[PDB]
Amino acid sequence: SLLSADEKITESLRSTLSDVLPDQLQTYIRTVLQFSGRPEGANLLTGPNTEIEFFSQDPNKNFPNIFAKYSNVLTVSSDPNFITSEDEEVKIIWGRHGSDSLIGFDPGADLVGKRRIDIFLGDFIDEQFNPIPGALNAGKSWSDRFILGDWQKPYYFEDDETLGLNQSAMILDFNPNEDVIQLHGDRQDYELVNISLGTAIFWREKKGYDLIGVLGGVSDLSLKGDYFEFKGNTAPKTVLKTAEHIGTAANDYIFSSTVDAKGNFYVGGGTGGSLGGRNIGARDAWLAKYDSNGNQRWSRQFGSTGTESLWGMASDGSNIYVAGNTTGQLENNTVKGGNDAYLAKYDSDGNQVWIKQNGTYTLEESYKITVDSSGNIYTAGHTFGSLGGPNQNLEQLPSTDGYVAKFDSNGNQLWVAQFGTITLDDNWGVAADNNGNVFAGGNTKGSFGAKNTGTAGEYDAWLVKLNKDGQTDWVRQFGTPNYDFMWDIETDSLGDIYATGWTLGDLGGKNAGSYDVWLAKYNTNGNQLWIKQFGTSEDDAPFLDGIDIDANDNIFLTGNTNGNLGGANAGSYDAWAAKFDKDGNQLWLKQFGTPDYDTATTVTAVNFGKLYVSGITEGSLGTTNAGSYDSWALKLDADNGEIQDFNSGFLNL
Ligand SMILES: [Ca+2]
Ligand SMILES: [Ca+2]
Ligand SMILES: [Ca+2]
Ligand SMILES: [Ca+2]
Ligand SMILES: [Ca+2]
Ligand SMILES: [Ca+2]
Ligand SMILES: [Ca+2]
Ligand SMILES: [Ca+2]
Ligand SMILES: [Ca+2]
Ligand SMILES: [Ca+2]
Ligand SMILES: [Ca+2]
Ligand SMILES: [Ca+2]
Ligand SMILES: [Cl-]
Ligand SMILES: [Mg+2]
Ligand SMILES: [Mg+2]
Ligand SMILES: [Mg+2]
Repeated sequence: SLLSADEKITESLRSTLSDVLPDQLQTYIRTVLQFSGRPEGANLLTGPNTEIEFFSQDPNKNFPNIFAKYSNVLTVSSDPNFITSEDEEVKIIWGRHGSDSLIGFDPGADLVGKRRIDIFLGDFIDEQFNPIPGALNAGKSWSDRFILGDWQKPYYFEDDETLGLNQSAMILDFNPNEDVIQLHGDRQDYELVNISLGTAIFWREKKGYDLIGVLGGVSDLSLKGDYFEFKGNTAPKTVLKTAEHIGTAANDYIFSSTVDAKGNFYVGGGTGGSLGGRNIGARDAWLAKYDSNGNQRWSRQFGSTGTESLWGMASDGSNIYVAGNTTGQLENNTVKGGNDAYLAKYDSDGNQVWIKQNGTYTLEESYKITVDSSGNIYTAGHTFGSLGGPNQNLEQLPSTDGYVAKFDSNGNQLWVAQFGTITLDDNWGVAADNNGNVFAGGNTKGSFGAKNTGTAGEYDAWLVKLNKDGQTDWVRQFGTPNYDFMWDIETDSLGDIYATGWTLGDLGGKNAGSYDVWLAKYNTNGNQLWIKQFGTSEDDAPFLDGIDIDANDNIFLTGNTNGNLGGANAGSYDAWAAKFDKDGNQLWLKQFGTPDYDTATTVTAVNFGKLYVSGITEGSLGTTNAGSYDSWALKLDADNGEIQDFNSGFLNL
């Protein structure tokens, strides 16, 4: 019975949120909500006001650690929630800028009897809480999609004789004029109820009710509004049966790929399921090997009871080096505090050779890896601590510096370099040349290699060249007064460095609309050679492992678009890929996907062989979707981007 729903919902949410969230974080979040135009959630956090320990060296009090533990804070890009993991009862999922596809509940995880509240902020952008008059993006917002169910099941659904208050979403900034709430089934499956907090969305069990989500600060909605998207009960019809499909009932992601000297193709990423092995807990890292004819040779899965992913992989020709982050303690390792980075080595037969976990007392992220021609390995990432040297911002607001770490083939650390500004510097790229140097790239809110022309700390792209000993040879910075965002970098055979990303401004040319793609080239002496910019009127961007360069110095880019970039858009975002020559001429541009959300995440070219583009989807790409996100790999003709079947006349003279 919906009688006294208002009181029961408030008491249940308040009880769970105030039990789970540390008082430090409750204090911080109350201040955020009060500063914004959506204060409804603040009364649900009843812990005492507590000093926020922004710079504590105790990993249990360090506030970046605490905030990261209970949050998925995404990027300025239009993001899928590429970091979601079932490792806490309560999560704050924060999209920031861009048209974000926000999910927090894994329908394939065993969550029976578990308290689960996901607090969603679709935008709540930096400009709102760092108010600077005239900031280019002040007052801007985007269409965010809040995923509260899909074709398979409603999310947060306990299906018992209670009101189902133990699991629920709580969306705090839903704007019915722009955002979308995605739901399982059809409108007859739901009843909306006006409550003090706003709106309660109940699933009708036809004998009872179950709370799916609360919408703070919005009332008098209609289930007939176009801001609700209903997904039915049947899996999407399959397209692109030429693709290799990888998926479980849980969220499965390919985030990276590589090839070895024999032409075997590797992919890897994170999974909430049992993909390469039995799930250890929450998200695990995984990888898999295919021969050049498309037959899978093996799959492996590793990690901890906490959360980890493979974010990057690279080969020395035979072995497969993999890098990422963990919230736990990996095998034969010790935790440094909070989240750490790791590097691991797999041999060609799938044997895990070693794992090296490292970091500081506070938050590390690591998304990138490269292997040089001598077989040494470099990882890159960012840290709130003092990993390669003192953080630029020590205790007097905490922020990241970039780092690069160099290892030998046995995992011995040869050096670690750390660099940046007093404010945010994130790494999104690492690449060795053939002469002992290594490049790194990423984003900064500051003036690292140049004066930032943004008036409100908007991101610029940066590049650093390090020598064989980890000393900087130069720092470069480029951008517009708006946000410019780098995703990946790579070198060519001459040692020149290329970077790819997106921009909201006019970086290489006039912006066609929304996000556009760019490709920039610098020479080894730090001279900017050119920047190409291209796109549609809609949202176009590379994503994650967005560039690769083959032995002919052809450049390949990949990412997502919700426009008609390479062809007619199939629906939502699609994947795209493109090929360039070393002088920036675009050789071809292709687009592919399903009617549902798709994005490429990685591209690897085989020298004189096939091109592989891989990624993730909410649709049925390759075969029927098994649950939430599945992943895919496409084998392309590198000369024209045409898709080949993934699985594949002699004269005696
Ligand atoms: Ca975003
Ligand atoms: Ca957003
Ligand atoms: Ca929004
Ligand atoms: Ca529920
Ligand atoms: Ca795990
Ligand atoms: Ca750490
Ligand atoms: Ca910094
Ligand atoms: Ca900029
Ligand atoms: Ca565009
Ligand atoms: Ca790459
Ligand atoms: Ca699509
Ligand atoms: Ca799946
Ligand atoms: Cl970001
Ligand atoms: Mg019920
Ligand atoms: Mg098969
Ligand atoms: Mg390569």
